[PDB]
Amino acid sequence: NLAPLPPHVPEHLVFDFDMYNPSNLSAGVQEAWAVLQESNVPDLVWTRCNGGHWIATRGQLIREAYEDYRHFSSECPFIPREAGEAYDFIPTSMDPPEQRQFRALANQVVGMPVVDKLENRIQELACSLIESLRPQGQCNFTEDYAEPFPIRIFMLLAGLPEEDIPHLKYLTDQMTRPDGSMTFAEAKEALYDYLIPIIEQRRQKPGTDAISIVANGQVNGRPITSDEAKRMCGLLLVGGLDTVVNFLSFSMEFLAKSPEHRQELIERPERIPAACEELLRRFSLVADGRILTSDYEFHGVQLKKGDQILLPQMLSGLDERENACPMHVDFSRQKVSHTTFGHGSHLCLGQHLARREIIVTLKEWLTRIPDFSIAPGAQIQHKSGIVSGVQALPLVWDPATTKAV
Ligand code: HEM
Ligand SMILES: CC1(C)[C@H]2CC[C@]1(C)CC2
Repeated sequence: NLAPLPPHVPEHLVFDFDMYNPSNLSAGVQEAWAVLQESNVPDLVWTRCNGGHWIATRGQLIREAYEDYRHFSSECPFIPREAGEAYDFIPTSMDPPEQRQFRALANQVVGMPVVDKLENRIQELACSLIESLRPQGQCNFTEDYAEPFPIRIFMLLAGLPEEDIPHLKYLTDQMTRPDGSMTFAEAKEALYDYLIPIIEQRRQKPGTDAISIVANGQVNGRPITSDEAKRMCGLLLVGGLDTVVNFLSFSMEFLAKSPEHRQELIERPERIPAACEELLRRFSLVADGRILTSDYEFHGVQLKKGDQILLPQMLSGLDERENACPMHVDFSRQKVSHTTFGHGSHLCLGQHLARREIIVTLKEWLTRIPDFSIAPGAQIQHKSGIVSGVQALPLVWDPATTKAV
């Protein structure tokens, strides 16, 4: 379903990319998207899918657009429009200077100092899940570790019941990798139905959890409204549940296929941080956009007020102008260039959390299970969307090569 080309779109800039179902998904999600960076694709293209929208293809342009909130607004950050429209998360659907107060608050909940406080638990949980798997010689990494790990840590941070995981996870999924089962607004309303009562309760009888801290916060000298808290937490949930989960699967899928990369980390552990960055560049997985507030000529292309443009954070670090041999993993690149956690005023607040979770997993898994691979005759399927994913990751290993710690 291709929408008729708008009058202002030069036909030579058309390139029908479907962000939800790119062409050679078989090859991998990042490979599927990287087709946008082949020599035959202009820097800025218009696609007819998903109702019609611009896509910037190069790191240079993604960053500029992200810096420029005057022209590129976060008011409608998701494609298709109805989703971007229904989208009312904070601080994500806001521009500076308004955005800045809400951010300062979310920072209170997820920033560095929270991570540092939670460090021991993160380690405790990782060690426990891993040790628990070790003797089996086989898992479903996606259901077995990648979901539980990040998700339990969040449920802990938020002070919410683990029991709610399945329901929540479904709703969060519908948002980033729409199934067709429920529309964005519906999905938004259900999560919101979840949260409302919860917020009500923590406004009355505050705890020490993230939700209590948000429900009772100050923004611009005055108190946050019930709607504002619902809208902040809503975001906290989607980042909590859906980002780290997918990243780990990509990373582990790669590790499973590359013995020499594993060994490298085993023997020269001082490289883990460097490797974490490189993996963040290569298996980048978020693609959102902005809305043109007005008519604006950008790198010689005329954008019309109201036009949406996808600025794939995934793409920057995959761009050959930014990283020589992009599709190659090299733990010792001089410079790892990416915008995995975004760029501009919306830079990921949960970055410190994400990094800490990634580093622990690598260190801890490799410690106990140094040698592993993908299950014979398993065909790994990636999924595309706002947040890209892995459907399932069947791993196998020989117990006898594992190390109890
Ligand atoms: C692999 C991990 C993650 C990746 C790749 C990631 C990616 C991103 C991206 C690309 C943005 C900017 C979106 C925009 O500019 O439209 C963002 C913002 C955000 N993320 Fe992260 N995210 C990750 C983990 C997390 C975690 C663990 C949390 C906390 C629960 C979270 C919470 C946030 C918040 C609150 C914002 C918005 C900040 C603002 O608008 O000022 N993210 N993230
Ligand atoms: C990954 C994201 C793009 C960041 C802002 C919206 C989202 C879908 C959750 C956290």
